Amino acid sequence: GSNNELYLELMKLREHSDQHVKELKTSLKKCARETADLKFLNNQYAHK
Amino acid sequence: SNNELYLELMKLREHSDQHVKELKTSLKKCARETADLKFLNNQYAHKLKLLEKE
Repeated sequence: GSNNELYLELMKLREHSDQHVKELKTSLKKCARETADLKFLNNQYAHK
Repeated sequence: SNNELYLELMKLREHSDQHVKELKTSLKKCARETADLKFLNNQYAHKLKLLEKE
């Protein structure tokens, strides 16, 4: 399956890059949530 | 044909890599904002507990 091997390799490279996007997206969501929690406390602190 | 499928997978990979570089930029920017807020909150928390005394 020489044609199959080429398909699997291209699929491998395709998914690896997609998983990297998925990883970075999750990390960005997490950081954005941490920013939200800190800014929430920041607003209650400043309003004193 | 499979060649169209192959070219599709290649195009998907290149778009994802371009998307990766953009995400690394945003993540790096967010990390600084989080660090600034965390540093600012520690000052506010101290200043607030400083006023509670007296």
